[PDB]
Amino acid sequence: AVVNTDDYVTRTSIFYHAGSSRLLTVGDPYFRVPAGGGNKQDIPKVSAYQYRVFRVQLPDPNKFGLPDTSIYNPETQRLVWACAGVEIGRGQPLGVGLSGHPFYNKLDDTESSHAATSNVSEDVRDNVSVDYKQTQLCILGCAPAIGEHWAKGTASKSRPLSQGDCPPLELKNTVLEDGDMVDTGYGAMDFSTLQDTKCEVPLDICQSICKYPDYLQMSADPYGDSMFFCLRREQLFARHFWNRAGTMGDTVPQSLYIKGTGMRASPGSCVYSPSPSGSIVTSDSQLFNKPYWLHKAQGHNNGVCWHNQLFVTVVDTTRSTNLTICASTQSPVPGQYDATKFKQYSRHVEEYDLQFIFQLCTITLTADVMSYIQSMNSSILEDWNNKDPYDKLKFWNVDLKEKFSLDLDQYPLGRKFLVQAGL
Amino acid sequence: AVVNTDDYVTRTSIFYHAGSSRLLTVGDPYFRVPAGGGNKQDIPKVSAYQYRVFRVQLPDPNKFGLPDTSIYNPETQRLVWACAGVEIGRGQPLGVGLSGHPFYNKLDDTESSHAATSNVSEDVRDNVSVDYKQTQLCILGCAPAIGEHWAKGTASKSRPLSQGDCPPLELKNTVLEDGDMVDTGYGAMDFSTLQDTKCEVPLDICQSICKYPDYLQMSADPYGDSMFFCLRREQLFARHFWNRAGTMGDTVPQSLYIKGTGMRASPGSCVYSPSPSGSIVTSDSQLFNKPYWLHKAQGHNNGVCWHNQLFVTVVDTTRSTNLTICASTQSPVPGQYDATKFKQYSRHVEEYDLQFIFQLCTITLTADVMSYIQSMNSSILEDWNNKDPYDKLKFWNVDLKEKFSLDLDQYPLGRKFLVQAGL
Amino acid sequence: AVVNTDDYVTRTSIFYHAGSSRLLTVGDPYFRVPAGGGNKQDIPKVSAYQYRVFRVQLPDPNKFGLPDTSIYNPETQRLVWACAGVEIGRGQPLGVGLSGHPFYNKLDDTESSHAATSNVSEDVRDNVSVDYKQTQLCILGCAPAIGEHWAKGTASKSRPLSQGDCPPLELKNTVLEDGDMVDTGYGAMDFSTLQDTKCEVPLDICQSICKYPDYLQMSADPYGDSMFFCLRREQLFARHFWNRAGTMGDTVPQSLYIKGTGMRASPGSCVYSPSPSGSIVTSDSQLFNKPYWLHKAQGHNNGVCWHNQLFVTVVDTTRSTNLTICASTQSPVPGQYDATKFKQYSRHVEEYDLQFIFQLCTITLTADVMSYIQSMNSSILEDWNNKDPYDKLKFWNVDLKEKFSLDLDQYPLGRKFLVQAGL
Amino acid sequence: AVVNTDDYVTRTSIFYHAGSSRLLTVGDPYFRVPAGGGNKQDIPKVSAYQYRVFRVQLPDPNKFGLPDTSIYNPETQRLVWACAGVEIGRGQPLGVGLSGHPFYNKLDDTESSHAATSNVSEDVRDNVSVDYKQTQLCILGCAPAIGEHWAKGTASKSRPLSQGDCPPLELKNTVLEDGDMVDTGYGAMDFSTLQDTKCEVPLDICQSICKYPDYLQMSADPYGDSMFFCLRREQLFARHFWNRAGTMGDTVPQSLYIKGTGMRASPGSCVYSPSPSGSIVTSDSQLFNKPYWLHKAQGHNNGVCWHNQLFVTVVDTTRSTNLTICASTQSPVPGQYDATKFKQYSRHVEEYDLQFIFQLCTITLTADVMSYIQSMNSSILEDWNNKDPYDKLKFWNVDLKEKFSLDLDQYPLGRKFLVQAGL
Repeated sequence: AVVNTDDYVTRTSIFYHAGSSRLLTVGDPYFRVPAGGGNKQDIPKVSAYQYRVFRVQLPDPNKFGLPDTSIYNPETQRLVWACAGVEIGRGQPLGVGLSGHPFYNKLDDTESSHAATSNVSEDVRDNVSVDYKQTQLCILGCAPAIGEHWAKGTASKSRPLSQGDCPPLELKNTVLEDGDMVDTGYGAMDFSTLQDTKCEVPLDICQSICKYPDYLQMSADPYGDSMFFCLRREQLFARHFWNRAGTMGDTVPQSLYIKGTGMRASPGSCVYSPSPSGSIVTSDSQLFNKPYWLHKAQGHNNGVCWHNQLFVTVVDTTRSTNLTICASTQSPVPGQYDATKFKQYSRHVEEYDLQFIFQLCTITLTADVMSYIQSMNSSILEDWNNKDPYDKLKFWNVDLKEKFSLDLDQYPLGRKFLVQAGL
Repeated sequence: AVVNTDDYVTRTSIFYHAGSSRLLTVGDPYFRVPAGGGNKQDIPKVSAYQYRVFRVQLPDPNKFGLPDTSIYNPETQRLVWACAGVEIGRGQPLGVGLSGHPFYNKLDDTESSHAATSNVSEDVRDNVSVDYKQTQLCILGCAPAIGEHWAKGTASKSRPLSQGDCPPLELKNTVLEDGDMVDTGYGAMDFSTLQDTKCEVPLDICQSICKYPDYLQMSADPYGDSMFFCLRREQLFARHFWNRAGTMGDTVPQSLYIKGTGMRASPGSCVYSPSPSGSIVTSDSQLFNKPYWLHKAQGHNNGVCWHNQLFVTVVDTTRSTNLTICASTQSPVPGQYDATKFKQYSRHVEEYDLQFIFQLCTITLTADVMSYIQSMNSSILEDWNNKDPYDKLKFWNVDLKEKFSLDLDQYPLGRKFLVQAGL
Repeated sequence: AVVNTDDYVTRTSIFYHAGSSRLLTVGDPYFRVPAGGGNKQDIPKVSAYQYRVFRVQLPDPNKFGLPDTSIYNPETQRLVWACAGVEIGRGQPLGVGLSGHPFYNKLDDTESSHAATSNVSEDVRDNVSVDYKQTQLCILGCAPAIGEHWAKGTASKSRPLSQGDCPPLELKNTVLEDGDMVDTGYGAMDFSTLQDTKCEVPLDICQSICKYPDYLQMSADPYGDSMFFCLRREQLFARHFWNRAGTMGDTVPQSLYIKGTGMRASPGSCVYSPSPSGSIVTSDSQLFNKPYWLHKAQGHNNGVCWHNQLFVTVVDTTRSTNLTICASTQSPVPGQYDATKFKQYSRHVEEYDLQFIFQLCTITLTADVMSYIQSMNSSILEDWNNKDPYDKLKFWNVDLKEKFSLDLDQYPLGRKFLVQAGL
Repeated sequence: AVVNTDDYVTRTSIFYHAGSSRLLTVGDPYFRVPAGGGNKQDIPKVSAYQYRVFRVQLPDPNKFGLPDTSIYNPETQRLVWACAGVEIGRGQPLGVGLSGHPFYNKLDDTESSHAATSNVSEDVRDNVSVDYKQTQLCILGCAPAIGEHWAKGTASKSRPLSQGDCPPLELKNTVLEDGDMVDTGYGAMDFSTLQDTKCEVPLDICQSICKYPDYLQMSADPYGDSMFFCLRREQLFARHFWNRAGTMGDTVPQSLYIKGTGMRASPGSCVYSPSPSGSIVTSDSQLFNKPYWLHKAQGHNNGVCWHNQLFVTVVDTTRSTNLTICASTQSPVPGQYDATKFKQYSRHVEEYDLQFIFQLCTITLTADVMSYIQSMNSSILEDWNNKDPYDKLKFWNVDLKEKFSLDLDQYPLGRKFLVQAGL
């Protein structure tokens, strides 16, 4: 049996505030631009449609200088940091931005085509763009969060798969790392392994894997270190309705229609998919830039930051305006306009700021307490006397060991916290 | 340690009302028209998409005639104005207006073009207009507010930049001055220096700089003189999707598609940008014409107007109707219509009215108090016994020195203030 | 010093109800049809986009017969009616209607034209219609309400203005009379004097003045007789984006673009203006048909109806369905359809009903009281012992001298008033 | 003086529940199909846009069997039924459905026609449809509700009207009977007499009369029997904008425009009308399927059902899906598709269910009581000891005489009724 941390973790009345300076990043919104071809050094893929996963490093409160080192007895107890308040701050202005593909596989308009449409002869790909579904989410935990997505199932050795037949889908769980993409409205899947074409969705996801947090799985998590705070708000609508070019894998039953003559004798493409679009983006339904205080978590772990770590996963597509930058080829910049004589670039910016209020806690080490903590996560006891299990995954590392302060009064979130408290 | 003003600044029970008469201004909404053409004396650029910054000049409460000069002792103390209520009034009726450019760089409609598109030949710029993002914001402080935008980063000496290459962006902090443009939906940047074409965005920001208030930075500001009241509401959505004409700066990765034959053998314009548009503008979500009382500021300055100044920054696009004015060339105005024979003009108007309720305040000057005010901002002690740090910036000056009154009962916000106070 | 009427006006516990029968009016919605050409007597211009100013004549309470004439002493006091309850009842069903111009000066669609466009040769005017911005407002006072609008400023003698040049605008206050146009979405101005074309806006405002209540000025009014109850709610959005034909007044600066060759060598029309449209009209946001009780007015006059007058200003575009009526030229009405053989008419209807609850009040005339009422409005004392200052202006006159009743229980608003009262 | 029924009618603690089984009806949505042409017996016109007026027949509480007939004294007093709760249940799923006309008189698109339009030659009428305005209303009383609508005013003898001229409109009051049409967006008028064309509006109101509840008249009604419970919710917007073909009746003033040359020398159609459309229909705004309890009526009659009758008026366009039914001409249904070989039909269904809770009441007959009931409606006293005054009008007759039950516990509305009562 797993137990509420309030049972073995005593809270003190000591609170510190801690905050990243100003995280910022800019890059190409669609893909990375390999280093120095034009100008030195790689241009990262910075998209508004990708998870930002910050791994916040807290100072180990045991090897740390307390206001008073007579809060506990270093002989029978240890110290943990407990999260009590957060505010993901967000930088640029609200905005919208498109994503597109030079050869999007769009047969024709099946929304209300004037009449029939083109021949399914051969390359009828068109250049299209689309504003993706709108999403905002934010998760906190002392272990990275989990997402799910569909992938191409492992080919059975008993029944092999002839090339061209449709593979079986399998749901995969995986850790959400900084930089993975979100569901933009074409589902959470592995586009790179499930669509051979490379042209069924916009360039920024075309060869990527769109994951969606596996809320179900993380709620069930027995310990709940995965998420102890969860905020989500998404919305979207079908803007346009389209056909997919190609031969039909699954043949349309004959019992569902009546044959015609000519090109109407046999059914056309029946694989539809609409372009998504989130509608209005408004500051009414802004989820961030407000402080939220977590008083009692959902899971058994009540915001206790084991290992003095804390993961912050964020998705915010409400600020996705893509800057268009164009320079000319000629130096003097001729009084005569010539398209060719200008180079067009696209860049996306992202600006966060993280703020927190952490509460000092004590853990009294006794027989069963240690045996429990033993079962739960042996490494916990180990650091209190190395190889980290997250050393393979990408995260945006934010070190806050040199950032804790005791006068909450001097910081925004801190003053906010002091109000909410009474004094 | 910075301290709350409520520690060293005593509040009296004296309240004054004060108010600009009626500020008004009219002009061309897209650019200024200089001295000459048929009109003597220059016509200003008056658009809704520009910050209005008012520098409100308050009377020096020391050199002032009190209703009783026995509220303080002019030997040990000094007087300061604290702000306690505001109402920014707005004048014309709600409405909407367009911004266009004669030669917008719009390649083609990548939302759902009927089919393929025109040739990347050479001059395909079209005349387009767009209703910008809708924004309302308002900020008060006793120091001008700060804004942020992207600019062309300084060219390194170690590694110069071949012409044509895309430059590095750099976020710049800058004071918001009356007249700067706001984010209209194509992001906050310096379009004059980042887009060589001069045809990427509407005439009115085409050669300008769109700043957005740096809310993050201002909150973090230690003294909190930049803003001690903040109100914002923006909203927008993507109306149309378009390509940008020109050669692509960053080349589209080969692994992101499959080649075709002919014009489909190489990828088209991959730099997308949608025309923005704030949707319905309704009185329901109006932010102004309502009195708001500031009881406890967010930062450590609690609405103390040091130097008997106060800056009111404001953006409000909810009333951007542009009047169309046309005069004929002939005097009798012939009964035969002929386009050429009429001259079309475009004008915009803007009407504000500021009202405040100020509370008289005392500072007892003590050793530490002065050494504190000293460290905070020496000039404050100076004026109690010149060159102003803001004489280089543009502001709309509103002088209120001859407008303070004691009978609040005589004025709208005044009577409203009395209610809220109970009596 | 101006004073709250509560200080010199005592309230009784006597309440009367009063209501117009059922005001009603039908007419052509775009312009007046000169008397008797086809059929005897003028057809008035009845539109939903014109203000309706009702001048309600209440009985003189002094020369009136009270339930008990011992409520006051006619030797030291006088009687005034205080408003305490209103219900502007609206008749027809909610609906929408268009307004257009046979020759709207709409160059071309700068929203997203397929491409380039027609030639600025000559008369390209097309027949367009449009649903105006949606507005609902209601103002009570004992004086007509004030409107603002932009007019052609007076031509200076020192600096005359060459024909063709753009005149200067001047904001003009005026009284709002029954029948003036409201802002329909093209701004509040005098189209007849500012647009020589007579084809910039739809027929019904084409040659008229659109005014907008000058809320700013009325709140500032010292006595507050202009409006002591105010309800507004407007909303609208840009449906289409257009050019204006004509030659450009202000020349587009060269630094705002790059010249091209051919038609692209010289910028086209840069005078844009969108067709407005109020979106959905729903009963959810209906302002009227609901009783509103004024408990404490905004200004100093707390709904005291001096002169036993009360002006009711109302704009309501939520009900603007224009009936289409067509009669044939032939009597038998042939079984063969022929356009020319039918005449098409357009008629708009308007149905009001005003209800009120009034409270009898007494003013004890003493020295100062009289000298005050004297300064305020000398004519107040004169009627208590002629030429009316409003006899030039047009109002919808509603006589209610024969309509006050004491048994509020017998009328809708009355009963409602009784409920709110407790009993 | 009229008096609140609560003064002369005493309420018992007896309650009954009563409910129509399940009203149902199907038919052609646009017009009735005369009897047995193809298959025996008329196919009614059942549309979602017509009023359903249920005339609920109650049992006579006097000639009834009571649970105890010593509730009153049959010699001095009588029994009446008072309504105390209602629920109008609605059957099918929510949905939207069109109405059109094979020859709609729509000249051309005046919203934003690409350029100049077709020739006003002859017959340019087009097959259009339209989703009507969305309305929901409901009214209860113990007399039929009253509706208003515009009609062709009676032609004066003094000034006869030459054929072709526009007649005068008159507002007519009339009993809303089951089957009359509601305002669908083209106003409340008698289209059959005011539009000679027979093609200015959809087939289903084209030759009919659209009525709109006269809520003003009904409130004012002294006794209040017409409506003692009222619920409405409507909404709509203008989808498209159109011209009307025909010769203009009223000629457009010359001072409202400037002549052009050719086809622009003379104004075209200036009679505009938009096609209505109720926007989204959702279950959030649903009016019905909820119980509403009437605790105190608006008028003087407080739910008393004189004559043991009760009229339910209802309009609900939220469920207007019209089923499309097609059968083939051939028996086997060949596997080659041929349009002509199938017959298309259109059928609309409507499913209601009426539930009430009635309260038994007593009237003690005294002198004034009778004389009052005598003045109010003599016939009330008559039945307590024939020709009904509503024998000419159409209603949907719901006989509940055999449906009253004492154990509210056993029926839905009854259980809800108990809850609201406490026990």
